[PDB]
Amino acid sequence: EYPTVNEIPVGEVRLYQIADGVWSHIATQSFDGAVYPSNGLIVRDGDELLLIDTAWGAKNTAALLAEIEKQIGLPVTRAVSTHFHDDRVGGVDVLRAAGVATYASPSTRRLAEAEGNEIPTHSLEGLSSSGDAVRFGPVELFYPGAAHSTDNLVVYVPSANVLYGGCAVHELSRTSAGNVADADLAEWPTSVERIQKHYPEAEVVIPGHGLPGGLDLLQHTANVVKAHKN
Ligand SMILES: [Zn+2]
Ligand SMILES: [Zn+2]
Repeated sequence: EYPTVNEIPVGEVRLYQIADGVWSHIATQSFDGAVYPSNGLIVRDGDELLLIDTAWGAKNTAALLAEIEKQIGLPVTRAVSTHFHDDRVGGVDVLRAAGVATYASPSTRRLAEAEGNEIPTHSLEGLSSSGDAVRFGPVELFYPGAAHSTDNLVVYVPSANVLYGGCAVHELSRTSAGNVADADLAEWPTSVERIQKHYPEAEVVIPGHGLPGGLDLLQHTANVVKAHKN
């Protein structure tokens, strides 16, 4: 019963319960001639909520805040964008206007600024080298190395063993390597194995786009990325 694009009308958001106090969020957007779904995370942070990633644009993001208040009813206080593309930072201006403090690595902030994308307000220290990990309330943030982008982060919720892979991780039904315009195809395989090694206890794995799975998504991602390289 995971929401798909055919079930989501233009500008609307669905929420999907992943575990106690962990939801994904799902919306759709026009991109490169097609309609794409994409995912984000919501994690209970004591009496508040922590948001991971926008819902891909200002409209979608506004709809996301309203859907949260309707379904959950605890305030969104902080948001983390896991890389610089619009499916992760587009809507940051709406979040800021809503009283949400926005965060990203310095590398993500640099790259977003240079692209003309929206720019999270605050810098996350402690993530600049591959294998670096920091706590951020109810989650761990991990920089596995360049892959889908050079700045890509992954997120682990240790209380639920949920691994959120963002666009560095592909869903099973994806056969290509996605948008590789800003990708490091050479390094991706190493970054993926670094994720496998750091999170062997993961039960749910959520890709940047499409259906959740388990640890198999990481091996699938490795395969798909190799297939592209010839
Ligand atoms: Zn991206
Ligand atoms: Zn993406």
